[PDB]
Amino acid sequence: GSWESKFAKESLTFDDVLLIPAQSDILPKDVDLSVQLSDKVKLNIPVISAGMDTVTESKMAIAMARQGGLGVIHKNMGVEEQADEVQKVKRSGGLLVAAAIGISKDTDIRAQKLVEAGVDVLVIDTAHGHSKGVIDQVKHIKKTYPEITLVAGNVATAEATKDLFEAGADIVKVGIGPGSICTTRVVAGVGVPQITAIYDCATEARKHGKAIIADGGIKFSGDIIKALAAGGHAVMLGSLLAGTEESPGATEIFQGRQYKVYRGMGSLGAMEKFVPEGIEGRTAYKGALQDTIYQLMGGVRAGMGYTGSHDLRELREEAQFTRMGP
Amino acid sequence: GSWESKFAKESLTFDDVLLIPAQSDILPKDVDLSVQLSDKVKLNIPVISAGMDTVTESKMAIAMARQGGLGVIHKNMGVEEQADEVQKVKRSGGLLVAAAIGISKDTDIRAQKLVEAGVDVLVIDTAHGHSKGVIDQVKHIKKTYPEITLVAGNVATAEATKDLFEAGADIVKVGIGPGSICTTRVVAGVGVPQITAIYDCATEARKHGKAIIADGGIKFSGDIIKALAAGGHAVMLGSLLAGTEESPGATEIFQGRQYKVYRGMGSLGAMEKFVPEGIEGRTAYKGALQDTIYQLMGGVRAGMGYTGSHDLRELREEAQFTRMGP
Amino acid sequence: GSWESKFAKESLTFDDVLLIPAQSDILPKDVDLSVQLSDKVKLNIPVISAGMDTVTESKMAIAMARQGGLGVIHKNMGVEEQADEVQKVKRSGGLLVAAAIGISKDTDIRAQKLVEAGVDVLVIDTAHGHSKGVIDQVKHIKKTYPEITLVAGNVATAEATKDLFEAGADIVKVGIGPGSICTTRVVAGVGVPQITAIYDCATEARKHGKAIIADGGIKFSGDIIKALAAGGHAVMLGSLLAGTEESPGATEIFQGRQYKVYRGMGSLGAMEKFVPEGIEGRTAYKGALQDTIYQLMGGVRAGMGYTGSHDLRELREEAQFTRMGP
Amino acid sequence: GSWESKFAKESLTFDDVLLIPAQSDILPKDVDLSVQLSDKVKLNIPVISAGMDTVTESKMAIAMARQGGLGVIHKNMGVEEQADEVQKVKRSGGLLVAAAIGISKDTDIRAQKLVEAGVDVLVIDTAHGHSKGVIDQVKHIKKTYPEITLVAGNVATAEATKDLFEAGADIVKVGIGPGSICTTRVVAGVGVPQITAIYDCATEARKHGKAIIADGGIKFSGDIIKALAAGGHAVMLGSLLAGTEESPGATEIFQGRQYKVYRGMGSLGAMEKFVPEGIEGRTAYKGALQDTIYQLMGGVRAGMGYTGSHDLRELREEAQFTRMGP
Ligand SMILES: C[C@H](Nc1ccc2ncc(CO)cc2c1)C(=O)Nc1ccc(Cl)c(N(C)C)c1
Ligand SMILES: C[C@H](Nc1ccc2ncc(CO)cc2c1)C(=O)Nc1ccc(Cl)c(N(C)C)c1
Ligand SMILES: C[C@H](Nc1ccc2ncc(CO)cc2c1)C(=O)Nc1ccc(Cl)c(N(C)C)c1
Ligand SMILES: C[C@H](Nc1ccc2ncc(CO)cc2c1)C(=O)Nc1ccc(Cl)c(N(C)C)c1
Ligand SMILES: O=c1[nH]cnc2c1ncn2[C@@H]1O[C@H](COP(=O)(O)O)[C@@H](O)[C@H]1O
Ligand SMILES: O=c1[nH]cnc2c1ncn2[C@@H]1O[C@H](COP(=O)(O)O)[C@@H](O)[C@H]1O
Ligand SMILES: O=c1[nH]cnc2c1ncn2[C@@H]1O[C@H](COP(=O)(O)O)[C@@H](O)[C@H]1O
Ligand SMILES: O=c1[nH]cnc2c1ncn2[C@@H]1O[C@H](COP(=O)(O)O)[C@@H](O)[C@H]1O
Repeated sequence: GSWESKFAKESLTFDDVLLIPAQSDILPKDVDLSVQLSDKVKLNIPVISAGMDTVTESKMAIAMARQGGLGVIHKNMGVEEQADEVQKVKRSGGLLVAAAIGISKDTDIRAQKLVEAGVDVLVIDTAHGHSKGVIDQVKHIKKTYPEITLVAGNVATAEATKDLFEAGADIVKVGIGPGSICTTRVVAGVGVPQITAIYDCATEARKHGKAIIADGGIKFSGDIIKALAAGGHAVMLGSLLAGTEESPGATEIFQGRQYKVYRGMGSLGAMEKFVPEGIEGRTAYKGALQDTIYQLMGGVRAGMGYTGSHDLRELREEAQFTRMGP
Repeated sequence: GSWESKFAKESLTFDDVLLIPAQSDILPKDVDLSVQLSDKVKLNIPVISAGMDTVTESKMAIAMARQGGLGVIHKNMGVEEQADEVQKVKRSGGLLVAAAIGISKDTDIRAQKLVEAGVDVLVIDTAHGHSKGVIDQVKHIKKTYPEITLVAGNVATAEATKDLFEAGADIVKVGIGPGSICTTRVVAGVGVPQITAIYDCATEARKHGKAIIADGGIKFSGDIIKALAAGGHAVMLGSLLAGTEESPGATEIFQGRQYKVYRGMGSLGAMEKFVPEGIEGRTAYKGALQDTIYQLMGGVRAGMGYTGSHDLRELREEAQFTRMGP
Repeated sequence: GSWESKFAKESLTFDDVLLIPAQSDILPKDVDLSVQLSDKVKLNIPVISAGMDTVTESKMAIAMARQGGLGVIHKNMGVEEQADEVQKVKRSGGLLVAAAIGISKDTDIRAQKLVEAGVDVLVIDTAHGHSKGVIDQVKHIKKTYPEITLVAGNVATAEATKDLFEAGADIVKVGIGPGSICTTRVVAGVGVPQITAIYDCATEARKHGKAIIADGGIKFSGDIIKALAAGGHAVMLGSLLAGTEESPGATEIFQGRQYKVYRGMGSLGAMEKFVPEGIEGRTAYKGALQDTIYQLMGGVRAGMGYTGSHDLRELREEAQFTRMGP
Repeated sequence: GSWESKFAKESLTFDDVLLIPAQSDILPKDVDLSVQLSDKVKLNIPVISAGMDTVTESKMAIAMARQGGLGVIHKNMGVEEQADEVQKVKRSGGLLVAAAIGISKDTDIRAQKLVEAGVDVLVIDTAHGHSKGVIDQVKHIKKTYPEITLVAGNVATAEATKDLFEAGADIVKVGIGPGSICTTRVVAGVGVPQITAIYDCATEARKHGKAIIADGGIKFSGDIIKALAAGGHAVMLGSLLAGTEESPGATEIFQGRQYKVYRGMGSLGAMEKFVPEGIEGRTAYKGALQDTIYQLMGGVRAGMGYTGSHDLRELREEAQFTRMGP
C-alpha cells in the first residue's frame, strides 16, 4: 500500500557515482559530441544555456549557437522585448534559438510573436511540469504550431515524462531541486537526486524514442558526461555559464576581484503569493563563453575516450557506473 | 532473541529524505492547511509553538492563535502565573490556548487553575512519556476533566504511542532527541531519528484514529512538510520561533547585530540531581512572528503543490519519499 | 574462501547508533550503576581510568576508587616506583587498585613487587593481545597468582576473547584503534569500529560468564551507556579524564586558557624499532575528577531511565539500538 | 541488459575499510617486506616511486633502490636525457631502475636507448591502458625485448588486466582517478574507488600468476598495507615522496616554511588538444627519502604484526577487512 511504500525509493546524485573505464580504440579529439533533439533540431555539442535572467539573452544565445550549442531566451521581459532578442539571434547568420513560455493567459500572444521572430524551439518552462496547466498548454502549442520543436518541463518521474510526451511534447526537461542557486529542497522539501531523475525519465523516453534535457546541478565537466551517460540527450547549464562575459549581468569589482550576479528565477529579485525558492549570489568572472565551453567539452571528450564511447548514443546505451560513499 | 536484535533497526532523519513530485491540479495558494487535532480542537495551520521559557508565554500564544496556530504556555512559573497567562490569551478574542503540566504532586493544583482560566488543551510534557508516572497522570487528568483536549508525550515508539492513547490521551507528542538545543543524544545516548519516530508512531495512531504532534528538529519549511508527510498531524517549533519578537526573551545587541536567547528546558539556566540535557545559545533576531509563519507556510504550500496534495490528510496518506545519501 | 570473504564484514562505531527509549518505571537517581568484574572485584560505577602516563598514577587511582571506580597505574616507570604508587593507594583507606604489566622479561619482577604492594588487579596491557606472548603470560600470571584478578588485552574479535579467557584471564579488555590520541588506524591500517568490537567480544564472553572492559573512543557520557548496552561490563577512559587535576601532568597556561598534556602511550614522548602509533596534544583543564565523574554518571543515569534499565545487567541483555546515517 | 545494470556496481576506497587484527606470533621487526615482481625483479620493500616530473629522476631512483625499492624515471624529457638518468642509476652500484615509455611513434627510439642504458623494467605508462594503442605496444615491446620486465597500465578492471597480461605484460599497474593531485574524476567523471580496483584486478591476476602495482591515492602508511592486503604486490607513490629532498624540484621558502612543488602529469605546467586532468600545488618539505620510507615501512610492519602476517603473500591471501561508514 501507499502507506507501506512511503520510504521504499532510494536515489542517487552526481557525487554518488563514477563512470567505469572500458576498452577504447578512440582518441578524445575524434569522439562525436552531436545530438539529434528532434527531426528539425540537431546540436553539435550537447549543451543548452538556461532560460534565466542572469544567464541567457541574445549575446549568450548567439555565442552558444556559434559553439554548436543552444540558448534559451528567458521570459522575464516584455513579449516584444523577447521577440526582439530572438530576432537578433536569427539575424546573426541564421543560428538556432530557443525561447521560454509559461502557462499564463499572455502565452498565446508571447508564443505568436516568438514564432514570428523565427524561434526554432519553444520551452514550456515551469517549476512543476506534471500539472494540468502544463499538459493542456503542451496540447495547445503543438496544435497551433505543429512545425515548432516543443520542450516541456520540469519533471523528475517516469509517469510525468510519459504524460508530457503523450500530450505532444517533443523533448522533456528533467530537474526538480538540483540547481546550484535552488532552495526548492530546503523550502518545499521536494526533489529527486538528479542521477536517478535522469535515469527514471530516460527509461520512459526510450519507449517513445524521444529526447530528454538533464537540467540543473552540474558543477564540473565530469557531471556533464555523468548526466549524459545516465540517459540525458543534452544538458542545461546555469551556474557554469553565469560568470561568462556573455551572460546578461554587468561585471562588478569587489576587493580587487571581478564578479557577476547569479540568481535563481524563484529569488525575490527575479520575481519582482509565492515565497522564494532561489537565492541571489556573486559568482567568479570566468571570461569568455568560448573558453568555458572548450574546457567543459574537453572533459566530456576525455571521459568518452576512457569509456570507449565513439558518440553520445553509445555512451547513453552502454556506459556503466559504479556507486560509492562520501 | 533480544541479544541478536540489538542492532536490527535502521532509522531516518529529515536530511535523509525528500518528497517525490506528483501529478498536480492545484496552486499553492488554494491548498487547505487546516487540521482537526480532536473533536473540539481545529487549527487553521498545522503549527504549535513549544512549551519553553524562551519560546511561549501569552504574547506568543496570542500571535500563534491569530495565524490559525496554537501556543503552549510553559510551566516554568508559578501556578497562578501560568493561569494568568492563559487568562490573557482567552481575553484576546476567545483565541485557542494550551498549557503544559507535569507529573509532580503540584499538578492537581496547576491543572485545576489552568482549566478555570479557560485552557483548551492540557499538555502532559515530559522528557520520557513511556513511563508509569505519565500513563497514571493521563488516566487521572482524563477522568477529572473529560471535556479537555489532552496531549501526552514525548515518545518515539509505536508501543509507547499505543500505551498513551489507551490510557486516554487524545494526542501523542513525538520527539526523543531531535531538538536544535537538545543534548539528549550526546548526554544520554538515546534517541530515534525523527522521520522514523513520526512514521512508527503515526502507523500506530492510524489504528486508533487519533492525531500526533511531530515535535523537534525542524530547521526550515521543507522539514515541516516532510514531518507532516511522514505522518504528523501538526508540528511543534522551538528554534524557528525563538528569534521572533513575540518570544519571552528581550532583544539584545552584540557587535551591531540583534540576538535573542534560546535555551533547552533541560539547560542549567532553565532547571534553576539531573545533569543538563540542553544548551543555552544566542539566535538571530527574525522580527515579527507573522513574517516567519508566512514564509514557513508558503514553503509548505509549494511542497503540497509539487505533490498534488489538496489537504494535509491526502499528504499524510498518499505522498511518497525518496531516500538519499549525504 | 578467504579471498572471497575479504570485504564481507561491516562494522559500527558510537556515532552510527542510538539507544531506543523503552517502558520505564524508574527515575535516573534510583538506577543501580554497580558491576561485578570478578568474584573478588565489585565496582560501584562502571568506570576505569586508563593505564597511561598522562592519565593514571596514585592521585587518579585514589580519586577514581573514592567515586566507586578503579584506576590502572601505568608501567612507564621503575618497578619499585610502580609498587610505591600501588602502596599509596592501599594506604588511602584500603581502596581498590589496578596496575599494568607487559610481556617483557622484567614482568616476573614487576608482578611480584605489585602483588606484594597489595595490588587487587593485574592488567596485561598490550597493543595486540591476540598473540602467543600474551596468551603464555596469561597462563604464567594465573598459575603464579591464582588469587589476583587478571585483565588481558587489547582485542577486537570473538576468537581473541575466547583464547584469552581459555588461557585463564578473568576479564578481556576490548579496543583496537578507537582511542582519541590513537593513530593505529592511520599508521597500521588496522582496527574494528568500537560498537561492533564490543558486541562481537561480549557475544563470546556471555558463553564463558566473564566480563569485558570497553576501552577507548568515548567522547561523552552518551558513548559510555552505548558501550555498556553493546555488551561492555565497564568502560576505560583516557581523554575524558586527562584534563582533570588528578591526572599526572602539570596544569599549564596558554593565551589565558589552562591546559593539560594528553598523549598516546605509543607517542614519541611516551616511548622515550617501533614507529609512533599515538599523538601528543593539549586538552582543556576540566577541574576536579569528582565533577567530571558526576556529569558522566548523570548522563548514564538519564539513558538508563529512558531505556527502563534498573541495573547494568538489564541494559546489556535487553536494551535495543537503532542504526543511522551521518 | 546494459541499460538495467548501469548502477549495479558498488565500490570501496581506502577510507571505507580497516584490516581486522588476527592471531599473531611475529614481531613487526621480523616480518618479511620483500616482493617478487617478475622472475628477474625482486624488491626488498613493496614501494615504487612514481614516473612524474616532480617525483622521480636519477636522485630519487638511486635512494629508492638503496632502501630496497624502485624508481620510475619520468619520460617528460629528451630520449638521450632519459637514457642518461638511467645510466647514472646503473653507475651507482648496479641498483635496479625503471623507466616510463608511451605509445607515440618516438617510443621505438626511446625504448632502445633506455635498454642500452641498462634499464631493468620498462613501464608503458598511460592515462588509459585498456586501449588498442597500449595492447599493440605491449606486444611490440615484449617481442623486441623478451628479457626486459614489462609493466603496462593504468587500468581499474578485471577485463583490462586480463587483456594486458594476455598481450604479454609481466605486471599490470592499477589506478584510474585516485591520485592526490588528480582531477580525472572531476574533469572526466571516470574512475573506480581504489580498494575495489585493486581487488577486481588482483582477482584476475591470481589466475595468471602475475603481479599488480597499486598506483595512487595513498595518503599514509595505513593505506599502503590496505593496498597490499586488497591484492597489490607493490604500491606506487607520488604525494608521499614529492616533498622529499630527493624529488626533482627545488626547495623554496614561503612565510618561513619550506615547500616543494607537486603537480600532476596532466597539469598545464607538465603538459607544456587535451584539457588538464591534474593540479599544481605546494607540499610540505619532509626532509630525506630515507626518513619517510622508514616511517611508512614501520607502519606496514605494525599492521602485519596485528594481522599475524609473516610476509606479503600471507597478507594478500589471508588478511580480512571490515567495511565502515564516515
Ligand atoms: C517560487 C518558485 N519559483 C521557481 C522558478 C523557477 C524554477 N525553475 C526550476 C525549478 C526546478 O527546481 C524550480 C523553479 C522555481 C515556484 O514557481 N514554485 C512553485 C512551486 C509549486 C508549484 Cl505547484 C508551482 N506551480 C508552477 C504553480 C510553483
Ligand atoms: C534533564 C532533562 N531535561 C529535559 C527537559 C525537557 C525536555 N523536553 C523534551 C525532551 C525530548 O528530547 C527532553 C527534555 C529533557 C530530563 O528531564 N531528563 C530525563 C531523562 C530520563 C528520564 Cl527517565 C526523565 N524522567 C522524566 C524522570 C528525565
Ligand atoms: C607503537 C605501538 N604503541 C602502542 C602503545 C599502547 C597502545 N595501547 C592501546 C592500543 C590499541 O589501539 C595500541 C597501542 C599502541 C605498538 O605497540 N604497536 C604494536 C603494533 C603491532 C604489534 Cl604486533 C605490537 N606488538 C605488541 C609487538 C605492537
Ligand atoms: C590529460 C590527461 N593527462 C594524464 C597524465 C597522466 C596520468 N596518469 C595517470 C592517470 C590515472 O588517473 C591519469 C593521467 C592523466 C590524459 O592523458 N587524459 C586522457 C584521457 C582519456 C584518454 Cl582515452 C587518454 N588517452 C591516453 C588518449 C588520455
Ligand atoms: O529559483 C530557482 N529555484 C529552483 N530551481 C531554479 C531556480 N532558478 C532556476 N532553477 C533551475 O536551476 C537550473 C540551473 O541549475 P545550475 O546549473 O545547477 O545552476 C535552471 O536551468 C533551472 O531549471
Ligand atoms: O533541554 C532540552 N533537551 C532536549 N530536548 C529539549 C530540551 N528543551 C526542549 N526540548 C525539545 O525540543 C523541542 C524544540 O525543538 P527545535 O524546534 O528543534 O528547537 C521542544 O519542543 C522540546 O520537545
Ligand atoms: O598511542 C596509542 N595508540 C593507540 N591507542 C592508544 C595509545 N595510547 C593509549 N591508547 C588506547 O587508547 C585508550 C584511551 O582512549 P580514549 O579515552 O579515547 O582517549 C587507552 O585506554 C588505550 O587502550
Ligand atoms: O595529472 C594527473 N592526473 C591523474 N592522475 C595522475 C596525474 N599525474 C599523475 N597521476 C597518477 O597519480 C599517481 C600519484 O598518486 P598519489 O601518490 O596519490 O599522488 C601517479 O603514480 C599517477 O598514476
